[PDB]
Amino acid sequence: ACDYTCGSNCYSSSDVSTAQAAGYKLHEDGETVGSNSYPHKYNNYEGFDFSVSSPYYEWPILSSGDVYSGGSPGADRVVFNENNQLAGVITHTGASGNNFVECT
Ligand SMILES: Nc1nc2c(ncn2[C@@H]2O[C@H](CO)[C@@H](OP(=O)(O)O)[C@H]2O)c(=O)[nH]1
Ligand SMILES: Nc1nc2c(ncn2[C@@H]2O[C@H](CO)[C@@H](O)[C@H]2O)c(=O)[nH]1
Ligand SMILES: [Ca+2]
Repeated sequence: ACDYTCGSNCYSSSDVSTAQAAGYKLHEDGETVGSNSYPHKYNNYEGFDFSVSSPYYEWPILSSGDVYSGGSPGADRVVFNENNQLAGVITHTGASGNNFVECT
């Protein structure tokens, strides 16, 4: 079973942990990857009911299981805060335009 289902993409907790760890190390180093400069702040315009505090950062999680290294980030993302706490997993799939919905 998938711990997070983003559209048709299935992710286990281990996939999330791995993506979050990569995103958080770049955040700590003040580095970014990709033309959209990830990880970057996630404003929570959608108003998700995250149980950890802000600020939040978004980092792509890939269905190939590879860690994001530039290029297309796809639709899914892990959202972590300053304390490296996971906020949630969200995706643009099933959301209009560039909005997000949560992974279930
Ligand atoms: N919808 C949405 N995008 C946000 C917010 N915080 C930052 N952004 C960024 O705004 C850009 C336009 O939505 C997104 O790029 P993305 O296409 O690469 O995810 C995303 O990174 C947010 O809270 N909601
Ligand atoms: N795959 C995919 N990408 C999306 C979607 N909505 C926006 N995108 C953006 O389109 C580009 C290619 O995935 C990236 O910037 C994505 O963030 C979506 O629904 N599916
Ligand atoms: Ca996997």
